[PDB]
Amino acid sequence: QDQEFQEGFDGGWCLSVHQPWASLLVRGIKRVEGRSWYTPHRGRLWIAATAKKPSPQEVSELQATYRLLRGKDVEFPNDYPSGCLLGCVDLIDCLSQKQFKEQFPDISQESDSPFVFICKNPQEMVVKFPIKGNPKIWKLDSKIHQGAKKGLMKQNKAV
Repeated sequence: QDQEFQEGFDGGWCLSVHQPWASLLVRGIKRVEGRSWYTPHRGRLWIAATAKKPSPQEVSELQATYRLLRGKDVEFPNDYPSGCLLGCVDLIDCLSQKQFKEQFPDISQESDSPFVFICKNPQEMVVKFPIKGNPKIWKLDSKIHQGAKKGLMKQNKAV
């Protein structure tokens, strides 16, 4: 077998996430994503922002929460664009609450969900591609994926 080997390939898979959480994921400010379902997916996972347009107050209050969770001096993006492919993370593991609490006791407070997607290596594209989303973890159009792999990434500052 070769589990680590197969997961190292980028299969062009995507998760749709509402703003403001979507941009927080590709910036590394949000480092776990909770869901009520279990995924066997491991490795590269592209992040698309849905069509939702959060209000300025919603963004402001979520920023205040992530400052409390991550540190008072954490910096945030000026824009949380809707309806586009933002970048990617690497999905390291999909943990139950029990596993998340014992493996990550200092940060388990960051997700209360039945399953917790452990995200590493956040990358944000400079050019973001308009895209329609789908449920769960879904397959990017091949041409979109090809463009995303070629696309210039920002060197974001560490959180």
